[PDB]
Amino acid sequence: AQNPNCNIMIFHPTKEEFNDFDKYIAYMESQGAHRAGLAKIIPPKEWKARETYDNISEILIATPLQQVASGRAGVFTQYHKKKKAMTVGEYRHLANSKKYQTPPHQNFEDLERKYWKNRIYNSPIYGADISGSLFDENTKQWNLGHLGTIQDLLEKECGVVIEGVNTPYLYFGMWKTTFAWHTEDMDLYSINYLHLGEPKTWYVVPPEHGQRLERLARELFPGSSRGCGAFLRHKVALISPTVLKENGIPFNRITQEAGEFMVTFPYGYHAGFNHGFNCAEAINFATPRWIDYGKMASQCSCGEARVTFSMDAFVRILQPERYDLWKRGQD
Ligand SMILES: O=C(O)CNC(=O)C(=O)O
Ligand SMILES: [Mg+2]
Ligand code: NI
Ligand SMILES: [Zn+2]
Repeated sequence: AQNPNCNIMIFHPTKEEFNDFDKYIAYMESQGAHRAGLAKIIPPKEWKARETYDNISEILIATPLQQVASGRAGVFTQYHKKKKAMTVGEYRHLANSKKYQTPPHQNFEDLERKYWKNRIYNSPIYGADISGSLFDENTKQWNLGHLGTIQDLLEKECGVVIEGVNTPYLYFGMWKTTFAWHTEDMDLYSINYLHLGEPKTWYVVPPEHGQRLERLARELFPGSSRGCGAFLRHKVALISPTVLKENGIPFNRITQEAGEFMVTFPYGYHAGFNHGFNCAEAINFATPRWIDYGKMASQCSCGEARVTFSMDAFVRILQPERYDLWKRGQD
């Protein structure tokens, strides 16, 4: 069995290997990458996403989200308070202001320590989930707006034609902006490209151990767990590495820098934080190996998780027994 300790693997494809996206995902899996839940892909030196980032300031963040924490430093929830619209140029200035800028630090480890110590005492503002793309239309390799769609994959594998579309999303971050512990909708893959700016630190639980994280989460968030049998789908709970280690939960960590891709694998729980002003682009995708994970994915039916139009067909076709209850939660 490849990668039996479930370590995060890092890949350096050549320009030739960067042509066929599906083939390279399958290659990574042949080497055991999926066992970690997360892999890093460093593009060949010949590749670029676009020519420059000098002309992005007029992009609108229609609903910036202020991430307000409750709990203790290693075990907290966050809620998202909606703020007035602002442009990327206004948001970058805000990120760099004395109130929100990254503190002086020695290295990534020192900054990680400061994050876990101090996150709860601040409320950073995240420009998340903005439909759009920063890949040049002429970039033919690993262009996240030109991937094969999940609807087409389900059709190729299972024969059923379904409605829905699959497009990328932009994330504009600042120091302390946080992504809570989650797997993807329908336990899909995700791919994330850090276009510019400061790093993003990730934490991940191997898919084979995801239920250990869930059991801890039910212990640590007992009211939430009573409210919903899949409350991590709400994407609001944080647990620190120190707490994970105290409770024996298997995980790994890695820092992504500008110019790097990360791939999350089906049912790989992940969480993390941004180091300073940055911009990422991400999208969900599927492969043939995903289908069995989609069929078994948990679902939130309490009303909180509320998701895209395109998840309807996935539930309807892969999970017909669950469909009626899930759809009630949507309405
Ligand atoms: O970058 C973020 O805020 C969150 N991204 C992801 O969870 C992802 O790419 O799957
Ligand atoms: Mg612009
Ligand atoms: Ni994710
Ligand atoms: Zn729920």
